[PDB]
Amino acid sequence: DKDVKYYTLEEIQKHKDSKSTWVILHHKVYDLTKFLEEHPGGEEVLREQAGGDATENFEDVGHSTDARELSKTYIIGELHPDDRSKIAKPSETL
Ligand code: HEM
Repeated sequence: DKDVKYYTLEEIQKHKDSKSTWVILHHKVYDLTKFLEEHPGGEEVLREQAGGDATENFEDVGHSTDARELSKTYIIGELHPDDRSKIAKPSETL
């Protein structure tokens, strides 16, 4: 479509509520906020893994190929490469 944007966890972390839930997967962030009541998984399920790494939590159920393409539609932006290796969780400075 056009030059994508480099989204960061520090930011996404903000939108970690129903109002706006994000989820990183395959070095790529996607928006499913509107796909909350559309996901055959539930809502609290997405939230539980909002603004965080849900790769394993996603691949766990081996998302159907159609899902791998669905995301494309519900795309938002790309997650910084020097961010994914941050695994925002185990503190930053401490
Ligand atoms: C845009 C994002 C997402 C899309 C498009 C998506 C799509 C799907 C689809 C299509 C299914 C399988 C249907 C089939 O194979 O026929 C599924 C299942 C599942 N998804 Fe997602 N998913 C998304 C995000 C997530 C997230 C963030 C989580 C976890 C937090 C999650 C957890 C699950 C689980 C656990 C299942 C199995 C359903 C069950 O609960 O029985 N999904 N997803």
